[PDB]
Amino acid sequence: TTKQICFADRCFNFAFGEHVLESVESYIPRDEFDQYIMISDSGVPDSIVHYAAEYFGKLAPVHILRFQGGEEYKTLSTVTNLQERAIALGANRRTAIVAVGGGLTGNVAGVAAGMMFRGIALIHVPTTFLAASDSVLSIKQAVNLTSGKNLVGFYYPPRFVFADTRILSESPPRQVKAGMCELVKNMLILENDNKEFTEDDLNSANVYSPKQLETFINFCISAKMSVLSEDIYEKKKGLIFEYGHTIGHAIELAEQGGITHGEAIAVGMIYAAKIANRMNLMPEHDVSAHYWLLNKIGALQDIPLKSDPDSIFHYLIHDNKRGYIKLDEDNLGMILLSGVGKPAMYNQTLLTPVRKTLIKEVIREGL
Amino acid sequence: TTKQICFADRCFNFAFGEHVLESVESYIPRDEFDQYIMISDSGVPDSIVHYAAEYFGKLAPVHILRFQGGEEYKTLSTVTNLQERAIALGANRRTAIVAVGGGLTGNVAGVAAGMMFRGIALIHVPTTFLAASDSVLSIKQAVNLTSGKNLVGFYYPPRFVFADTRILSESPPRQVKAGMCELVKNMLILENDNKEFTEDDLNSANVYSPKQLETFINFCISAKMSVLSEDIYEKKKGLIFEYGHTIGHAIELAEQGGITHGEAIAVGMIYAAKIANRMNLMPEHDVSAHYWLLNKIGALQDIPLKSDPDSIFHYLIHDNDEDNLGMILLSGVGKPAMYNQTLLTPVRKTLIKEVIREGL
Ligand SMILES: NC(=O)c1ccc[n+]([C@@H]2O[C@H](COP(=O)([O-])OP(=O)(O)OC[C@H]3O[C@@H](n4cnc5c(N)ncnc54)[C@@H](O)[C@@H]3O)[C@@H](O)[C@H]2O)c1
Ligand SMILES: NC(=O)c1ccc[n+]([C@@H]2O[C@H](COP(=O)([O-])OP(=O)(O)OC[C@H]3O[C@@H](n4cnc5c(N)ncnc54)[C@H](O)[C@@H]3O)[C@@H](O)[C@H]2O)c1
Ligand SMILES: O=P(O)(O)OC[C@H]1C[C@@H](O)[C@H](O)[C@@H](O)[C@@H]1O
Ligand SMILES: C=C1C[C@@H](O)[C@H](O)[C@@H](O)[C@@H]1O
Ligand SMILES: O=S([O-])[O-]
Ligand SMILES: O=S([O-])[O-]
Ligand SMILES: [Co+2]
Ligand SMILES: [Co+2]
Repeated sequence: TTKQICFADRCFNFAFGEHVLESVESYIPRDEFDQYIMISDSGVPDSIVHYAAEYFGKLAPVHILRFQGGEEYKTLSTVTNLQERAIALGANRRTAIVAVGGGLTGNVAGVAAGMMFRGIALIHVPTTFLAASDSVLSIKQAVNLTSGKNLVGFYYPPRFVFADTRILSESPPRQVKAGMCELVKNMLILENDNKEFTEDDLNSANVYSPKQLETFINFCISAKMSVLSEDIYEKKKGLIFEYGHTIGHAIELAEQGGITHGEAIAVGMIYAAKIANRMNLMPEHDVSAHYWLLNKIGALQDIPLKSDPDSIFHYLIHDNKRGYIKLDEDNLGMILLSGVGKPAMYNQTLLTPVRKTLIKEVIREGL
Repeated sequence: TTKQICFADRCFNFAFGEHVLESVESYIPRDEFDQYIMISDSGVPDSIVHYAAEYFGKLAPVHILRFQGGEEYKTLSTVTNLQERAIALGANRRTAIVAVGGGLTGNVAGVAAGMMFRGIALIHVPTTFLAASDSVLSIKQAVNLTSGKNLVGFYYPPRFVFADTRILSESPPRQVKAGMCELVKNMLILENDNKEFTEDDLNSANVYSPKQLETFINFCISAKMSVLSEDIYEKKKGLIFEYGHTIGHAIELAEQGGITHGEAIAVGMIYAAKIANRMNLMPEHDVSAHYWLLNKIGALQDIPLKSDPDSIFHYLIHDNDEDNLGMILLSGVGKPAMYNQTLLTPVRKTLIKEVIREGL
């Protein structure tokens, strides 16, 4: 399957299916690019990297560039070293950067590619379900400073995306689960019949076929791009993709790598639902709909939540990776819903002011 | 004097005149920014930096960040250090970065600003005539890699530009000359029968009044923006502003700091003219016209072609088919030579080499 993705007038083909890469030659013009610089963080399996390199190798010479994985090395310094090594390989304006990995590699490679010669071709090969169904459906690129996550970056589209659903289907279930959390976020925030699966197709093991993941990817493409095609910077209606993220991101920091992003977000959406209900915005049945879908993917079942309430609050009021978290002394802005499919508006924005009372309460009581 | 500059849909006011910073409260609202991080490389006279801090302070807290100047330190690593320090000072989405310096400070602060929170306000206070009349009239931002110049960057527009013509009138004459070379380049590449100055107004000592510099800046705004307003990435008709730069960049490298960028460009334009002549595009008179105008500004005076042709040609072939290199050429003054729907004309490497050998 091939979908045409467009962020305003910046379009790319997102091909996804089994052995898409062995069909790369059908998607990229024979002499589009004179060289492939393949970029992959050190945690990506070598078998995926070497496999991708052999197929890109049918079009033009490929070089493989690894770098040290982990959020500690997701920095402009890692980017510079990759750009230097690329130039030392003879990279030029006709080179494409092929990012082979999850979202960490996507971001690092996207910052590299968006700056080299003021911007060269970026091709995504997402190897995690979260990268394939969420993070490559965003043109934000960012890396970390010592004082914060994703503090430096910009907006930069790819030229191509290839998601191999056989690779995704063999990925770790805890990682599939993480991207399934964001998929269930998409189900709760936006009205849909434009999905070719039901809640019956969700399972709590997070083990899916290549074809089921293909169908999930298609739904995420439709869902996200229905909003981001027009809101490319994710500053308006695109705030909706931050449902569950306000508290979720703080919990994610507090747990210091103990929980996945998707798990933190799943918990963050449960909190948002309870808050919207405690504010009279959302009926109880809609809150129960959050628990019902999240349990279907086994989201809340695991979840080694080890941090204290005060540490979660600390991370929340000291956070800068989104603008306008703390409105005034008493209130944080949150993306809340009046119901499944129904974002709550406040003053022509998706940020509803929420009293710190309710936030501390839901955090302390947990699940 | 204020001109609205528009890169497509991204506009800013460019204010320029004497003691222009004294009137800052007339351009930027009070509410607008919570804070000003004023960045300047170590080579910028401290008096200018403190002077600018003083007037921005009338609006909001200003913190000054200095960084080691020079092309060797114009890197992403300097940018990161500047960003981290700005974060340590409480920089946020409502902070403006104020770049006080020449094109080097502009580019370093430009990249810094373009990346923080994925883009905060950039404010230029250009203190060299080159920056005021050329580099601030481009949304190109870039820094260096080990392997070469300006290899990493992006396009990012500023929110305001303030050029104090008094400061510029007192900058070193060799620095003024460098920006006058790009002005001459504008004269040579665009047709304009309605300039507010003539060739008689150009001098070789490169000493001008504040008002004369304001007139040159205005000329440069009209000239570049007549093309760049539409061609924002400088990839189409905006390639014209690279006239003299193909051999220029390489001369500038070969000389190792010994000549300015305008001087290198000046020489690169003469070689481009000779080239277009040997290729039957340019009459001999237009070639002399290049020499004539550049000698008006003393462009060829402090020039040491301390270099052999071979050093120049090597940097040229290492600069990012096999017998040709593309050049912007002209058929005559004000007359860009088109080739196959583009401003890039293939030129034989062996021809380039022989013109360089022959010299001025
Ligand atoms: N990347 C681009 O598209 C682009 C375009 C134009 C310029 N630039 C960069 O700018 C540099 C050249 O620009 P420039 O001529 O403005 O010089 P510059 O910024 O390199 O300045 C040269 C020297 O002037 C000092 N200086 C600044 N203001 C002064 C003043 N008022 N009086 C005395 N000294 C002063 C220093 O900062 C410095 O030691 C190059 O590195 C060039 O790449 C880049
Ligand atoms: N661009 C955006 O809008 C955007 C969106 C969401 C997330 N992100 C970024 O993505 C990162 C998280 O992304 P992620 O969840 O994809 O994980 P990740 O990139 O952090 O990868 C997680 C781990 O899985 C490895 N890995 C990758 N593919 C694998 C596979 N098939 N099998 C086994 N291991 C594999 C990695 O090397 C790694 O150690 C963060 O840096 C985040 O901010 C960016
Ligand atoms: O950083 P680059 O791509 O080398 O571009 C710089 C040029 C950009 C252009 O707008 C200006 O007219 C030129 O003098 C200037 O040298
Ligand atoms: C920050 C983002 C960008 C947005 O596009 C995604 O849905 C989110 O899940 C992701 O965390
Ligand atoms: O976490 S959210 O729903 O603002
Ligand atoms: O130097 S230019 O004329 O390509
Ligand atoms: Co998320
Ligand atoms: Co120039």
